[PDB]
Amino acid sequence: HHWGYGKHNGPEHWHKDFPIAKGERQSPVDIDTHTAKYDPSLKPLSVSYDQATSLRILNNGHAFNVEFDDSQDKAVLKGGPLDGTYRLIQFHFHWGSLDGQGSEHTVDKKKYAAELHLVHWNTKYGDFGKAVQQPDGLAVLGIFLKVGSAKPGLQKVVDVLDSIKTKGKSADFTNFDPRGLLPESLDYWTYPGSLTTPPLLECVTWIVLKEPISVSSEQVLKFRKLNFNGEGEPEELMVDNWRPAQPLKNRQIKASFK
Ligand SMILES: NS(=O)(=O)NCC1=CS(=O)(=O)c2ccccc21
Ligand SMILES: [Zn+2]
Repeated sequence: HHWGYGKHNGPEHWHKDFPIAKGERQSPVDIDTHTAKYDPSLKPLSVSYDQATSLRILNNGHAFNVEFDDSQDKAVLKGGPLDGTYRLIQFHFHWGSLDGQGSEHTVDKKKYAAELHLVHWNTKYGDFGKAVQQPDGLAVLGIFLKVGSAKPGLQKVVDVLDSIKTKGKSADFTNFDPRGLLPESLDYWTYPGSLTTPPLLECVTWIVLKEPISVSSEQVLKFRKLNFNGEGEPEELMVDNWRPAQPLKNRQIKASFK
């Protein structure tokens, strides 16, 4: 009876095995654009992905992860609200069964069709496992996806999904350049939060880009053909693998733009 996104093991049930689900800085949250405040102390955000080395892609029964070699500073995020260097370890998406839902963060309650999470860990902690024991151990760069024109840089990902249809399957996935998933502007909102899937650890500095990327209906439709179940099991389409917005509580969301 492991956590998932169904009626019986979904978001409303997570608190039983992971009490921190009702914690003080859970994610995602709704971003009230009018209440967010421009912060002049934010340094410019630096996304340096030119040396990124992707390794493989895996369906873990919740989403699919594109994993990177994080044994050296090859793809890093720095600046903005961060102190130090954060190394890219993997990226994944959360999407819906329909275009009107799918994102985890919302903007003035508006839901996008999907959301990309590029996960990074603070290099001062030595590794991912150690970073998730720290309040500033992780930085996740979130990018909204809306349905419109196709995103060329996402097609390589789309085309390999047929090979990892079910839970547990993985495939070689080298030379994928994450720069192809970035919108033009780096304007963003930032707030302290958590992982949005169990263990829901509160170690994340969230950086959510204001500008969404556009993906085609055909690209998102292929995400929805994936399976939550393992091979040879009854088919449960992988859709709506998003956690709804959580209480903001004692937090202020800062904007990098006026
Ligand atoms: N939506 S989210 O971004 O909070 N989730 C990310 C996540 C959760 S994890 O601890 O399974 C893990 C292991 C390795 C790399 C990333 C992750
Ligand atoms: Zn995520």
